[PDB]
Amino acid sequence: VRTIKVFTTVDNINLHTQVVDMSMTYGQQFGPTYLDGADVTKIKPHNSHEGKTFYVLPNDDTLRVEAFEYYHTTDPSFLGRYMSALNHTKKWKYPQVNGLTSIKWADNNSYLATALLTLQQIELKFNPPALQDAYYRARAGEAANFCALILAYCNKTVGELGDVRETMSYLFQHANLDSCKRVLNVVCKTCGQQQTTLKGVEAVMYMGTLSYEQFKKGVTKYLVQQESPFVMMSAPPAQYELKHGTFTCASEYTGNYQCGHYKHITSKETLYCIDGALLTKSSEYKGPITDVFYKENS
Amino acid sequence: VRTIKVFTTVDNINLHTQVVDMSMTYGQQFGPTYLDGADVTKIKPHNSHEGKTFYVLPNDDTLRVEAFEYYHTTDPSFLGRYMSALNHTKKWKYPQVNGLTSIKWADNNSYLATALLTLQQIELKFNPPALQDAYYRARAGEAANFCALILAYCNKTVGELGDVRETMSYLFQHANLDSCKRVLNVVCKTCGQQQTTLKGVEAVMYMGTLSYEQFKKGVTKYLVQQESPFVMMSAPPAQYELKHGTFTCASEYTGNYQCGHYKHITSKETLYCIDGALLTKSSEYKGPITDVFYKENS
Ligand SMILES: COc1ccc2cc(C(=O)[C@@H]3CCCN([C@H]4CC[C@@H](O)CC4)C3)ccc2c1
Ligand SMILES: COc1ccc2cc(C(=O)[C@@H]3CCCN([C@H]4CC[C@@H](O)CC4)C3)ccc2c1
Repeated sequence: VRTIKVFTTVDNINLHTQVVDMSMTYGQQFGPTYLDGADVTKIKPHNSHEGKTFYVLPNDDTLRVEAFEYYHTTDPSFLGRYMSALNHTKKWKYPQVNGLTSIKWADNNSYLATALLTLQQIELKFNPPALQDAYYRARAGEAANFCALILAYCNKTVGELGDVRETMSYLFQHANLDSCKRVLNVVCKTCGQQQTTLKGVEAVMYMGTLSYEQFKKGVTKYLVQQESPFVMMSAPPAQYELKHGTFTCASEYTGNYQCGHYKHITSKETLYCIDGALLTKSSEYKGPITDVFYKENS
Repeated sequence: VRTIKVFTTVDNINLHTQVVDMSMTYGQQFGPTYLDGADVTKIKPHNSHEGKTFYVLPNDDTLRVEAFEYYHTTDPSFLGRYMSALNHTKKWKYPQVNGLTSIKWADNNSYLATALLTLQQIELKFNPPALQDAYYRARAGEAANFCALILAYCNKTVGELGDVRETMSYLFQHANLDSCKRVLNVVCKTCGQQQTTLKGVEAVMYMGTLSYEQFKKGVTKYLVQQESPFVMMSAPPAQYELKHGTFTCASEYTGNYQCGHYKHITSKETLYCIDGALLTKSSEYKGPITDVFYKENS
């Protein structure tokens, strides 16, 4: 009986040594098996597979615990959807653009490139170790796992159209925003003291206007106390002037012929428009903006 | 050496038999130890303690795993805060009022009674087993643990003033609302098709008005497609007429002397105003309403 040693894993942190019978498929021995995202369930071992790490589905208590502790989800379909995405995202290109990891355009991924760029400019602490680890790898230039995890957590497949605001919201809901707070106080003559507090993810998002100065003025009448590391403001795409120095970064969305495309604008010493692998610098920017992000440097 | 057998646990699901030396405190043998919420760290075992279950802090891998799988949090202070709350909430009274578990007023708990009543009228699937288990016990009449867990998860202590909308929002963020959706479509002449989708917890909450008829008929102008088992609408407390049959339940908030009080109104065959252990039935209701809940029967 000819054999090789491989490692199995659900988290790529805890590796489990296995002896594989080379006359049987990976599926016959482990169940559904993946090598760097590729489904090798129906493949018989190759000699080249010696010592390599394979993902398997958590089919026992030990692996179930390891997966829950790493991904913070009990969804049994998660690993398969993550591997399916990773088989694609590992083939994308991740150029450094203006100091930031971006994504060369492929598979309708402009929304993911724009989200990835934004995530590198705001301070976020992810709760699942899987996102924290892959996020730091992405900041360092290797973003394939992060992008595939974003897709899996958001229940989106490679090639499916996506929305930056939605993606950021769902990621914020997997982050520690416990200290973030927005207090609304009613301005009235006879109603007394009326106050409500948004804590956590609700405090870092607002829909209806792009302008933080407009939001800060209130919208019946409210005084706003905003306390968070950042805020995401969103509105329907409309022509909007981004003035250098008045924001951190922003999402542009064009919808010509109902085929939409995102670009990312960031405010450094001047305005930079990052469009996947492309970079364009300008002093002023007017375009159909739909998200603006603001940062409190503290 | 005289001893007794007790069970230790972090989840009250997995019980671990221990032999206790009656000459040492529970703290010397287990660390921080609790009996039905009571801190017995400094108490020596009693003969009456034989065969009883004590909570301990998760101080080894086995207990850490059991606690994370049951509570879905890594906060080391959680168990201690849960036990402190439970030592109080176990002493509260939980009368059945019109088929619903309420709470007799104590320790400024009107917001918790109002939340508990609301939670029994909307269908919610909690992610942490600790909340799902305690919710079904609460529905059956034994709500002390559910109330203590709510306090622990919301980082509130017994006696601290609280907000129903906030409490419901934080609980919604621990529930499976993945299928919930609110689609907003812009009403315009020249802007084309503009649509954004709120998925999950954002879809089940709205702030600014109490009326669902107003919210749906415009919200510049938007067409709303609402798809969720329930929706919570909130606004500053204001005099508001609750019409029988047009809502499921509602939160009234009076602000007397800046120490406020909640009541719960539910629409059954007539209007029921549940004020802890107190009940008043009426055909009409006008009061300072701040939350209204609507349900999608299917
Ligand atoms: C009341 O406040 C807001 C806020 C944002 C709004 C956005 C829009 C949009 O039209 C966004 C623009 C970005 C791209 N998405 C698409 C990406 C592809 C696919 O995922 C469908 C959605 C559409 C409309 C109204 C908004 C209202
Ligand atoms: C823009 O949309 C909304 C929505 C809700 C609002 C509520 C209020 C209130 O005044 C709520 C009323 C309920 C009780 N809380 C208190 C409970 C005790 C303690 O937790 C402090 C808060 C205050 C004000 C404005 C609102 C605006």
